[PDB]
Amino acid sequence: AEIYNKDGNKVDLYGKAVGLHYFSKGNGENSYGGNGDMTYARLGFKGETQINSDLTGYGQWEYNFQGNNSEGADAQTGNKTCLAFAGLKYADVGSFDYGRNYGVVYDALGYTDMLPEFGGDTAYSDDFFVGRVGGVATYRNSNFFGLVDGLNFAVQYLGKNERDTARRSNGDGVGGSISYEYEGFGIVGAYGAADRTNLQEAQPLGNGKKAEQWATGLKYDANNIYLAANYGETRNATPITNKFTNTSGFANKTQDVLLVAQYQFDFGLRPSIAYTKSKAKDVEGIGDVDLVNYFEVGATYYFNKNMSTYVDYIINQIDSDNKLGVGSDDTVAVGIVYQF
Amino acid sequence: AEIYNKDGNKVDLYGKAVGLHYFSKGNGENSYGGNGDMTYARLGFKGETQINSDLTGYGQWEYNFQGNNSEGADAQTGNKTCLAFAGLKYADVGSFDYGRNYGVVYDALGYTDMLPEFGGDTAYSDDFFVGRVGGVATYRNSNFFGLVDGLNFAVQYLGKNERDTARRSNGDGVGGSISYEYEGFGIVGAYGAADRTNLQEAQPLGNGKKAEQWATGLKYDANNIYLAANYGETRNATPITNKFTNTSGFANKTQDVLLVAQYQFDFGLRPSIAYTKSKAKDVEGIGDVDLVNYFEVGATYYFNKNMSTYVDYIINQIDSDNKLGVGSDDTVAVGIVYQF
Amino acid sequence: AEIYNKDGNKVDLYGKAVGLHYFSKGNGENSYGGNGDMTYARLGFKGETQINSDLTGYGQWEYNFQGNNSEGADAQTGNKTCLAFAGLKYADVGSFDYGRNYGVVYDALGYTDMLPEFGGDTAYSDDFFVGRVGGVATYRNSNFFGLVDGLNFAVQYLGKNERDTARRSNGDGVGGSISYEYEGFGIVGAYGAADRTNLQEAQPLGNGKKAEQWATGLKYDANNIYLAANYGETRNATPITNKFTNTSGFANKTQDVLLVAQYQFDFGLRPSIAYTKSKAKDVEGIGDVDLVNYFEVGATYYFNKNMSTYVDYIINQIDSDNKLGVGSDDTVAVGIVYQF
Repeated sequence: AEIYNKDGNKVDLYGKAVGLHYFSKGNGENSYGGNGDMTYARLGFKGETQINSDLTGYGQWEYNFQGNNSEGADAQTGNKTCLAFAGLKYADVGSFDYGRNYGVVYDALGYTDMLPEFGGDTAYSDDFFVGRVGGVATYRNSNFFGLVDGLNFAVQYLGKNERDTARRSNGDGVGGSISYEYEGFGIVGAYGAADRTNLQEAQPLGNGKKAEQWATGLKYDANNIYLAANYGETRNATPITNKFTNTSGFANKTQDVLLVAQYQFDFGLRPSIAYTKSKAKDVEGIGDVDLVNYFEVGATYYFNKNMSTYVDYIINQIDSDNKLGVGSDDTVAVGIVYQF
Repeated sequence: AEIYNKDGNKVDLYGKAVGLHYFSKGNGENSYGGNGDMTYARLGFKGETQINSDLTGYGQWEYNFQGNNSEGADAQTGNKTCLAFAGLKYADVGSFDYGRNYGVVYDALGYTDMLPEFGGDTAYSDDFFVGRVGGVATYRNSNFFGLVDGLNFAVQYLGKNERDTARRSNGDGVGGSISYEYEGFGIVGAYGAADRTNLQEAQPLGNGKKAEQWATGLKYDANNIYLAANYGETRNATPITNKFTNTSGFANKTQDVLLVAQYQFDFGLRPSIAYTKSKAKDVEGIGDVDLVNYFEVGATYYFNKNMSTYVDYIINQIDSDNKLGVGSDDTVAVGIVYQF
Repeated sequence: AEIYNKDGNKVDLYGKAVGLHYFSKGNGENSYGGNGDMTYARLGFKGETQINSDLTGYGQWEYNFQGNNSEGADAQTGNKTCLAFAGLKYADVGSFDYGRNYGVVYDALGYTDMLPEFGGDTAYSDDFFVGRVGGVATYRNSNFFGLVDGLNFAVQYLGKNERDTARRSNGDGVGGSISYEYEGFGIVGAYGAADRTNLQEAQPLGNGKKAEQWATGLKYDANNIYLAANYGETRNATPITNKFTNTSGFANKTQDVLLVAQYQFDFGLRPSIAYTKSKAKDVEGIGDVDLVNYFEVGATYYFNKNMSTYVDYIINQIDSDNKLGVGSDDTVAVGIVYQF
């Protein structure tokens, strides 16, 4: 909600309180999304100041407060800063920002990350260019310097992040994306390559000294209709765990497909149908193994712009004999969202 | 403070900075409330949107930021989300909300939780239905569907919470409350029963497979006078620790009494007199043992609605030979509160 | 940004998102400030209510959210409450506040804590009276009860803080400061002494049962010019670590000097030149050893009151043969700040 706007500076303080619950049989250990209370809340700010006609500065921070922990020792479980960056936009020259933000490849995966509760399975966090990462400098150009309506691109420089964990670490890398949007249609290509750290390399699964990820996307967004499709692949970048051996590392190779179809009724009901499948290839020891594979049926109902509720149903296609131990049960999510 | 209100959506951003200090002799280990700096702050939001004349959506999140930790390793000690839920209210049909909220039995104990700094000893956190708990779905009806002025009730469904700790865990359960308020008078009955988890059962103290708690309350609230009284009992629900043996679990049985009397002077001074006593019965090994037993004398002075200060004095009646090791010394709290 | 102001209560919600990066050769282990992403954000509130013409209540809380952590286990690294206190100001009698706040000696060191990114090396946290500490009651008088324009003083009572760490602990103590400001000129004297805890005393480095710190400051602040100088000393108060032996404790004695010179161009560029040197004396085993020693060249450019960017360059004068293992390499910080 825009709580401030004077002297060319507008601050938008936003947040949401999400009562959420997952239903999966068993202890949800073998299900797709787990089971039980998953209530959480968000608080963030978006600032933007007009330094003059052509120049605009801006910043953004968003935090995630888990609402399903006790007031005991576990209170902070899952709490984190999702985004934190500052930047400048200049006329038709482009924008530049630095901090914790979205890797460029997500310019592609963003297409199908529209399910009510699940979806976007491939957009992992602290996983190079696919989701939110720390220390990224991103330059974005829109309408090709104002010369070509609808043609945008971006280049991104990822700074090395040597964390205590191979999963949350990365070496230096560069990525870019080019997208074009013409009247309801949108197409995108995104790609990035980076150095893997010593620790990532010391891992049991995955072999290389460079991590790659690229995805293409296609969408039709108009007339209350939303259809979107993504296809991407990766090399030594996707994190995987052998539940049997308790081994971990990265998939040597993966091929990922994501399809989504939705319709927004004028009365507020937005049904959703989706399909996701991500399969790993050449996993040292297993061979080919599915990591994600399901159908999604779900719906969201918007009471207005501040209140909504939804049910998300995952019809897990993963089979019980999956070699990595990936869960095979279904999961149903019911949620009620207040937001401002 | 209501920082936003447009298009039927009002957001109230609230908070407080509490400079606080406890005075108890010794290392406060044997005193009632401990000793030293207890400064803290709160930040939360309350949102409410009018979806139409009869239907209102709302949400709320409140966080506790300890102000007595260092900027070192201990910085987060005591930090937690107190509340986090979203819900809908419909005409005279009732309200429904889900998330981390107050168990129904607190509809009763709320009566005497009015002391300046202490009090409300029996309203424990993550302790079934008495205080704040996670994953509760609560339905509330007011004025009996609009047919009976002053007659309200609630039913609450507690979802199983299997935490790493027996103290912060719970199985499924249901609770309800009925209250009636007629001109300054208010009376309430609240009750809830739930399943105890494997871990709670694996504990040394307390024996059963079901946890119960019920409390009744009576109050006179008018003419600057506030008198309130609670009486409740519990079975295998109250957490207790043998300080000698370092054993823990739940009291097989407890009988709890709470009395409070206060007066609000027109100039801002609100003196307080209270009495609390909670005794455990059949504790495996000890027999009967008091857990809480004191008199309270204290006062609050309101400079206005945003600023206040108070002194809370606990005249601990617990004796030095208390079998569980419960402290016997007094404690004095002085605080200065700014809030918005 | 003042987001609220009605009925004599104004709330100022403020914050900033800082995209930040350090450049130092090697793994920054041997450099002055380290190396890599240092992005962070702040959120805080400042409230002030007019209880009547002479009496004002107020409160303040400020939090630090690191933006360079992952969403994994390390998410909370560096997160902390910087300030949290409430207080009252009365006519010309003075103000009083309690909570986590700035020790009195910082009334002096504040003079030279003006560098773009570094500087203020001696103003440590949870280190008695020099930086932010918990549980301090502070009385401040301005203009000597209104009788002497420009003559102010303060007295501060530090409550014992017995933490799990010798570095973040302290016993009781008192401190004061007197400053005088006449037309662009400002001079200050600050001093405080306190008890060291058992644990601080059980440390390998530093010998005494009392901690002292005093600093004087002098400044010329006018006509776009800012020159400031500090000199202070300490006994058993400055925390130091022998990187070789991995030993720790406090410097028996230190002499600290800080000089700063800056100029604010009308177009927004504020160049900075500074010099800092802190040397420890009588360190058990080493003798005399520099702890901090460098020149600083840096600049900040203000686009407006909400947006800025800067480069801070430390020309480390510490030499590679420094006995404690203090780093000798340079560090360069580049940052882009959005704030409201």
